[PDB]
Amino acid sequence: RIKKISIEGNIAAGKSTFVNILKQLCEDWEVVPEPVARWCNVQSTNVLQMMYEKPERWSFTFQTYACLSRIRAQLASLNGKLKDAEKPVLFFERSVYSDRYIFASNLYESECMNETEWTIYQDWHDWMNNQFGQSLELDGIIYLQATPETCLHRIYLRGRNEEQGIPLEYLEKLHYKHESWLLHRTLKTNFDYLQEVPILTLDVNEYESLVEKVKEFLSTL
Amino acid sequence: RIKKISIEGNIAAGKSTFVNILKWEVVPEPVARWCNVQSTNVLQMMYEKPERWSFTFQTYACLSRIRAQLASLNDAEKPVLFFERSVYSDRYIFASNLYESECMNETEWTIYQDWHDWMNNQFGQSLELDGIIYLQATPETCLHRIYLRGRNEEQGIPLEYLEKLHYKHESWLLHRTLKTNFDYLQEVPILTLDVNEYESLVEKVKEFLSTL
Ligand SMILES: Nc1ccn([C@H]2C[C@H](O)[C@@H](CO)O2)c(=O)n1
Ligand SMILES: Nc1ccn([C@H]2C[C@H](O)[C@@H](CO)O2)c(=O)n1
Ligand SMILES: [Ca+2]
Repeated sequence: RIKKISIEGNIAAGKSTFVNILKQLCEDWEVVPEPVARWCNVQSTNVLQMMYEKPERWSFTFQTYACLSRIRAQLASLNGKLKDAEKPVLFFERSVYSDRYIFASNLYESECMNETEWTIYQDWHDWMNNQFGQSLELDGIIYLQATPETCLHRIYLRGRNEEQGIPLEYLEKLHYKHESWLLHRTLKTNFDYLQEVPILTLDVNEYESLVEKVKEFLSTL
Repeated sequence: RIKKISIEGNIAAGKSTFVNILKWEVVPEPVARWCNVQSTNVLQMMYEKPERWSFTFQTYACLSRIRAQLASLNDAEKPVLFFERSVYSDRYIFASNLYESECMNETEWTIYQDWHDWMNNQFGQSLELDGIIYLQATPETCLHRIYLRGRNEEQGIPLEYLEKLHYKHESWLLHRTLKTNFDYLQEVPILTLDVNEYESLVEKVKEFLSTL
């Protein structure tokens, strides 16, 4: 009944800035940003910061928390307003896929998670979506493509204290998973429907010609 | 439509030996999957370095428990299902104690509870207990039964540990002074049996299930 699109992209690619521009267009368009605020406020502690400072200790914990929260937030917004509008479209800021096959996954491929952790993570992640996740099936994906050099430079522009330590080699590994997943679509997941899902890739390396393609996309959905 | 009872007790109190005599179906603790996570023992990992894997182990432990019990009761005349420990003992006894022992920081403990609460706010209402059987035993006895069972990981557990777990048990099942976030439990019947020392227990049990 409700068209669900996911906005994907590397760190600082411009996910949010795009999300916001979208909101101001159709009153039937709502958006669900990442609970990033909670991640940074867990009883006066920053679990996001805790992971960047000692990844091989809090990666598991942070990725568990991050996905759990995301499912809650999104499950919440699809049972809210817009649940009456003629053309109900909901934009998600990143999904439970990017969370597992990009960020989490990369952490494991960097020894920042042992076999025990990674095993548990996937076991957990699979179950979570096998229940209250089918309602979160995506109908499309918007890919915000940008060079890892641009993301690195945009990290300073946003000036988030925790992210200021991120090396290029890191954004480079995340950037590859992105390409390999939504560009060449060679990356495979356990959720087969995604193979049939439409991907709109936009070059955001450099403000209305994007709105253009977007509409043509949502219509062909 | 199905009576759900939970068998509670300290480590090595005799939970399983009692569960078997009872067998009415039973849902054993997922101890198996706990010791086998891709050729690794996450249970062993916790006892060896508690302040590093307590969180991870407790998250996994409860998740698995909910799964096992959920598919369990998912059709006879007198349907009774016995649970080997519950999601309560998991959070208000074991996990809880680990946090009261610095084996979990504020970050972990906060996340745990947040998670635990959500988990049962969904597919947990079907797991509401109708009663609880308390297997009471002295910490000294549990310690001695640890050797009798001879589980490699548990052989390092000191008395002070068992004693703590023991008090959380008494506080929660005998004294009824440990409040939780699941109020119905305050109305739930508790059958306490002294298992410190094999058919007189079956006796009380039946009288219990009838008064349910
Ligand atoms: N699954 C996720 C989601 C987000 N982040 C991080 C990257 C950014 O620093 C911040 C913003 O999304 O969160 C992460 O490591 N893993
Ligand atoms: N939430 C739980 C449940 C059980 N155990 C331990 C105690 C025993 O050593 C073994 C069997 O229950 O697992 C634990 O540490 N935490
Ligand atoms: Ca703060």
